Amino acid sequence: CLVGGAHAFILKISSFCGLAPLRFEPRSQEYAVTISKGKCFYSYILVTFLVICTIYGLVAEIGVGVEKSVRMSSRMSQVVSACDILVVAVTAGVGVYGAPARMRTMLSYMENIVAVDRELGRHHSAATERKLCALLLLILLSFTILLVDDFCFYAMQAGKTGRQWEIVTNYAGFYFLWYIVMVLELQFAFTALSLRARLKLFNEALNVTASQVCKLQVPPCEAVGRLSRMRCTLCEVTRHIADGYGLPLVIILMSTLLHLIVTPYFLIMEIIVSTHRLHFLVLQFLWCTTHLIRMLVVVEPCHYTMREGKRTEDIVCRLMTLAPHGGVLSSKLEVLSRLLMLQNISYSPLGMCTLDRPLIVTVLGAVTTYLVILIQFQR
Amino acid sequence: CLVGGAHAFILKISSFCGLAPLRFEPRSQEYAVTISKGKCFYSYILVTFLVICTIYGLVAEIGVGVEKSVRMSSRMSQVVSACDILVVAVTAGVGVYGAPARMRTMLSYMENIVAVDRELGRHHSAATERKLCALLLLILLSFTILLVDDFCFYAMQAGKTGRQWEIVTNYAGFYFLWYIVMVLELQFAFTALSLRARLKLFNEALNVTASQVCKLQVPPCEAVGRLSRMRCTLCEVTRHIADGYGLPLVIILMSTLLHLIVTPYFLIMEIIVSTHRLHFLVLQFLWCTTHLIRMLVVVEPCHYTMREGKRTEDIVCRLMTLAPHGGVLSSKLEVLSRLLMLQNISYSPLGMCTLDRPLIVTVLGAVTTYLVILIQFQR
Amino acid sequence: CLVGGAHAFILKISSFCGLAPLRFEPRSQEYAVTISKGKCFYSYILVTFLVICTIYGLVAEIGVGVEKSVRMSSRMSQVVSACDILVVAVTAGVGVYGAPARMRTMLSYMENIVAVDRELGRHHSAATERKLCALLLLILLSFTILLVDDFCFYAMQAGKTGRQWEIVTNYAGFYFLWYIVMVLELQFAFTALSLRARLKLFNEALNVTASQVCKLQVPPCEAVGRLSRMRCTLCEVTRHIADGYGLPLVIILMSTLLHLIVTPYFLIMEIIVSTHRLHFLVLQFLWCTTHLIRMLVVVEPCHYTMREGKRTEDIVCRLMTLAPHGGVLSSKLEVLSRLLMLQNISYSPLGMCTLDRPLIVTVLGAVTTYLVILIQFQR
Amino acid sequence: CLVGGAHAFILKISSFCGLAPLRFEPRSQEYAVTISKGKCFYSYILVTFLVICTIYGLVAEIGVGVEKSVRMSSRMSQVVSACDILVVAVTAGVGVYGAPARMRTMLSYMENIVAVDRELGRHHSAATERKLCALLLLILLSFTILLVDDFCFYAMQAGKTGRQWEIVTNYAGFYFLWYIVMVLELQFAFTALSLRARLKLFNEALNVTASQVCKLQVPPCEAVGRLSRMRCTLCEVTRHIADGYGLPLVIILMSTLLHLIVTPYFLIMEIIVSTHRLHFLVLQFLWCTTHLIRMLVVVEPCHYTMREGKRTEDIVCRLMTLAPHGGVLSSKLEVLSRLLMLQNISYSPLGMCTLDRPLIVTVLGAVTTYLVILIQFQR
Repeated sequence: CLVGGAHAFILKISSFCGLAPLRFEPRSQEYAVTISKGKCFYSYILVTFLVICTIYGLVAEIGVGVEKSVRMSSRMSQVVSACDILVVAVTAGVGVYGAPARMRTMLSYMENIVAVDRELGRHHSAATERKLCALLLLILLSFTILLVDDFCFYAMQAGKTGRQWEIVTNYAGFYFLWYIVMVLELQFAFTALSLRARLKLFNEALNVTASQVCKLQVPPCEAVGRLSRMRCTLCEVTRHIADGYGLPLVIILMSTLLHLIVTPYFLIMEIIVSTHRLHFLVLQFLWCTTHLIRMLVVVEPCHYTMREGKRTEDIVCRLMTLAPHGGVLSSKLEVLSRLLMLQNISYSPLGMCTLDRPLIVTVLGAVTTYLVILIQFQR
Repeated sequence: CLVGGAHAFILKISSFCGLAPLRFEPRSQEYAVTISKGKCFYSYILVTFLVICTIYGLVAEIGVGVEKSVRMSSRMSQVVSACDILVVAVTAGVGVYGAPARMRTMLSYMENIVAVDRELGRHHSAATERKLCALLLLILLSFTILLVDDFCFYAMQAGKTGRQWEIVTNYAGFYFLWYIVMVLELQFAFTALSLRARLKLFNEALNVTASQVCKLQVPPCEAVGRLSRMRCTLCEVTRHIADGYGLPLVIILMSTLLHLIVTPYFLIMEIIVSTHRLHFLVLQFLWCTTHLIRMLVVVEPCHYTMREGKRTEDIVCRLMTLAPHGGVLSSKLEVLSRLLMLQNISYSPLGMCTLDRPLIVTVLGAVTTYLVILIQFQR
Repeated sequence: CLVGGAHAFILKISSFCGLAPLRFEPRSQEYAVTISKGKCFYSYILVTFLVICTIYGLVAEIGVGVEKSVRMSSRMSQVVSACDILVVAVTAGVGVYGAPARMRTMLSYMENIVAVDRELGRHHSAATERKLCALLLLILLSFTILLVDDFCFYAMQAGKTGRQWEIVTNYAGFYFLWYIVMVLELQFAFTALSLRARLKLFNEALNVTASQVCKLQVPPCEAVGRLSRMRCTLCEVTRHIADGYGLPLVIILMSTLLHLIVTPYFLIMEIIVSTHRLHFLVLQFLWCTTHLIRMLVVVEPCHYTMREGKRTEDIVCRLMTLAPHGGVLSSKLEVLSRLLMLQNISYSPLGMCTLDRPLIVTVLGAVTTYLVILIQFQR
Repeated sequence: CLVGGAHAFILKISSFCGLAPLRFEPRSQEYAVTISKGKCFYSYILVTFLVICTIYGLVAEIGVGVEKSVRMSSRMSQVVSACDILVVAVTAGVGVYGAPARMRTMLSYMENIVAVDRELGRHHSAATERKLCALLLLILLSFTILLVDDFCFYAMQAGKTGRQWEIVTNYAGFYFLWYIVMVLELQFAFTALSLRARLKLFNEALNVTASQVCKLQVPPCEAVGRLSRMRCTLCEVTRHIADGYGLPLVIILMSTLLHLIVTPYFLIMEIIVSTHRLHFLVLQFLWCTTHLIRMLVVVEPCHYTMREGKRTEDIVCRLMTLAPHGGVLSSKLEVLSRLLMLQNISYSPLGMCTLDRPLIVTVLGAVTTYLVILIQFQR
């Protein structure tokens, strides 16, 4: 297949991250894309090594006494730190170990999306992807800064206790697994949002049909037809993406619920003791901010897609009300008016949950319960 | 745009409340309405000042010892009082700081609503708004009385402890923020309910089409068409209002859940100690009544709108069953019978929750859990 | 209006119960029915008196010491007994004080139901009501027996402690309020289930249209039309009943959730002490059975109505698949196939909850939480 | 009726398990099937005997002191062991005591399924059932191994304490009831999944209609009709199966929620004491795995059926978009496009819950609450 503009860049990031084993060749505005068996094998080696190192680190930190373990001063702290580490190793594992199938899925649907773009204004439509890439890359940079600053803070806790080398080798795996699960989450928030921008362009191309019939190189008598076919393809591609991501997309939500449990637990315990550990207190608040912003980066592209859905259901009904009775346009709008009832576009990871924003009301409805219930066992 | 009747009065209230930066000019039954940049800047100054004063008050009350702090006798009381104050400052802030965009939204949809009223019986239709205004203003008067009586009670607690000036300056901000969030909530319960009354008038204008065809200046062959167009416009306007309010409409619900947690906590603790503080006990019960009545003033206009929805789905199906087969009326009723399946009228703030009355079953399903869980940490 | 068969008997029960202020005159198989202002005033007097007596009883039992109060041995026992009494006084009050409007609703919809029965097999269709009455009356008899046996047990606790007269006058009101709320709940479970039996008869009258067209005094070309009109009327009547009952129908569910909290609390505390109070232990288990069976008598007629709904959606689609293309029957089946998408028949009290059986999964999902949370405060 | 291929084998298992009282006669690839009154009476005797023996065992283990009761060392352990046993006796009872009606249901729907298969590729379609049987039998073998290993472990606990005969006779009933409820659950996961495979074959037979019209012994003008009739029959059969299983299908889910409460309770208590009981610790973890895998064997065939549903709604809309306007194929696709809106295929046991995979999010949302709440009462 062919990738045009910044989608090539976000995939290049996922490739060096081992989340997209793609080999590609340059073009004047594009890259031709292929799977490499070697890059798959490299990615499996890399993440298997980093998962082994992360588990070996967790085992070492469980073995070292609570006296020396600068964030694991008690059994309960060991339990919550194990929760912090382990589900991120789960998300990293189940994410990358599916990566070849996810890229088979992308190499399937992207040909259809290119065929759709060939009618829906592909000309300069890449500027939308350029803007979305420029916006989204800044999130990964911000997280990289925060992760490094976290490791530097714990490295200072190690240095002030004389244990730098061991606390380094115990966590350098875990931090890189965090970075990998961030790259997976951003890659989802890119693909599902470029598809949303294409839906927006389709929707405006339909909207101007309303003015064309009230008063675009073919009459609405044909244009509504060909747009309804594109409105089929731009559903099938959404169900492709929702399936190819559905497993890590739900695992990362479960891991983020667990982190929104574990991080406030630390914040509260570390302000029940004397607040003198100011750097820790701030770093944990910035982590709580990241553990919310990541969830908002998961759910926002879905809500902004389903709003394009609802606005298409609006503008079709406007057009259907203006269109003259019984003429061919009326029948083709009938076709579209049923299509919008059958092919409802919506992400749902493994079908396990409706990924619209009510998911945040549900997840916070769990977080606020479980945080308090868990704290109650500390005292 | 133009505002006729008491909608001008409720907007005038919101204007002096700094929730609607509208400049308007009088007419024999109406006002012409415009945004003023000066009234925007004034509103931003006013609410920024009152939020600064409210935070400065909360900081002062946290600084003053629990001995002298007549409702903050312990750390837990300080925590729950901070919850009481702060989310009301959040609602006031996020409410007013969006006000110019909300009035841009109103100045958009109200022209379409005036165009709809030009066909749906705008003649004397203002009496519905007059009645709704007369009913709703009494709620704001009642709340103003309750708020003043609360401040007078705490001022008496201050006077009997010799601390009147400090307890005054610590809370005069907070009370005015409460008043502002009440004005925002009432303004929603006006706009979303005037739109409901217009839906009712549309629905009756359709209902009498059933008698007209069984036996309104044009045949049903045209009237059902033009009504179906109005039935599009009276959906688009609902999605405009639901979006322009959606953010403060959900923040105020979250704040009201938090108050239905905090206020019963006070009531229970202040009846676990000796009930001699009769004025406090009554005032807190009246606050619990207000914290329920406000939520009912949020949800009731939605439920009474969706009941007009359901009754329109009923009466259309009556009309469709009587209408003769294959004649033009049958096709136009087909159009309407699909429109009612696509353009389902319903509020949903930011889409985050279905604002129908099942929301109260959900929110009380949370309140009764969290109140008990929180009390359990006191003892 | 006119009431035929056992519906007259169940209304006669509700009339002597003061839940249906109907004056009626006999016919050879029917009664003519009217509202009496005198029977309304009598019912308001009766329930106002019994609510005053029940509150006066609760006040007396709160005044008498826990030593003598044979089921109120502690403050917590007083709190849960107050919960037991008070929401039943709420249900009795809000039930009966709406009774005239509920009978206005019945005197409205029953004329339409008689008009429907005039086509859908009203001839001997009363035998369904006869069977349903015979079944449902046995539930009220069983509850009357259980209530009397409860009062006799507590009267024996009073006699063995020498306090019979006071414990009698403290509870004789409460028991009669329980009986009134049982009569209200049964009356709902009669009306909503006779309407279900009429839906079943309609559905079979449609089903045999499938054989008539595959091979009922008019061709399917007309019969499906007239049945679709009846299928409108048998929705409008359901929305009438669901609204006229919706308030006490939801209050009684909330009261039954509260009783499924309070009664197991007694059962557990009274088996944490020595089980020697065998009669009490059995009587409380029989009460827990009644507090489940009442909820099942509320929800079952709804689930058995919506199953007739779903089976009508099935059999219409069978008929639509056999019917020949383009002939008039195809258009009339199109009409019906949309009607089944718009006029979905379902009860919902005040819209506050979907009264289908998932309600029991939701309510038990609350009961099992709140029972344990409440017990945790006892020790 | 007639059963072809491995469905005969899974029914033969259920017959020796007393869950399917079928008498059958062999054919070259099939068996003719009948109910036997004798096999019904035998099954009622067998399960009544084993329920009596299981209750007698539970009573004996409650009678024997906590000193000797190798998994019932305290009252709380007796309570949770009673929960472990009793709801499995409930599931076994309510399962088998309905078995004749369930086989009446099967002997009804299987004739229609054979009639459908006569058009949808029944030729070699049995290989799908062969594969599904080969896969599913391995689950019952695995569970049999685990159950035997559990009984052998407890028999060793008995032998090392000299009490082998009594601990044998106290549990040999319970284990066989576990095996019976496993056979019931697998039988559901066979029937509901063979029906899914038939839906898949139907769906592909429709899909190739898209290529046939773009370019199967009759034109799409007929084929889409006859397929839409089969698409009715393959809904009616699903509602038959969902009803005939709905009661034990929901009871077994409730029992599995209760086991996911009770088993982690043991695991946690038996790791709060010293872990030396390694065999117990492993066996309880393998039980927790089984208590998850059983629930996944319940829900997975539903989710994989509703995905065939959604993919049929997709491919119909593809076909409807290609089909030429106004020709007969367009009307027959209109028929199908409404049928997919009315006859939505989905299991729901007793309607009490949507059995799609969101059920696992709901049930784990309960499990994680109730496990912690219950543990909190231990200490």
